[PDB]
Amino acid sequence: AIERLKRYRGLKNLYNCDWQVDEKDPSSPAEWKRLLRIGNYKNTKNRII
RNA sequence: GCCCGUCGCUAGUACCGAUUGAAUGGCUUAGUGAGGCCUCAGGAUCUGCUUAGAGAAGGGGGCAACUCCAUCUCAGAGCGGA
Repeated sequence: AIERLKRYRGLKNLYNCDWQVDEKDPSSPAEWKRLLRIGNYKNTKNRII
C-alpha cells in the first residue's frame, strides 16, 4: 500500500480543492513539456479564420 | 453619499463624420434634345388621256407609184394623277 499510493492527495471535497497543472510526476509524460499551452479556444478560432 | 470606483489587455455593443470612391432619388441652374404627329419643300420612280415622227397587216379609190381611214411598236410636245 505504500508504493502504489505516493502520488495521491488527501482532500475532502471535489469542489473545494486545489490542484496544479505543472506538478512533477513520473506518471506524467516526458513530452508534456513539448505541448502547446493554448489560452482561449474561441479567440484564436476566430483569429485563424 | 457608498462600492464595486481606477490601470492596461480578451472580444463584442452602440457612435460620429474631419473623411474619401462609386451609385440612387428629389428640388434647382444653364445647355443639348431622340421619336412620332401636323406642316413647308423635295421628286428615285411609275402611269392615264390629247397631239407630232418612223414602220407594218386590212379594206375603198389614182389603178402605176400614190392617197383615205382602220388595228399595233419606238421616240417628242403636253395636260396631268400617284
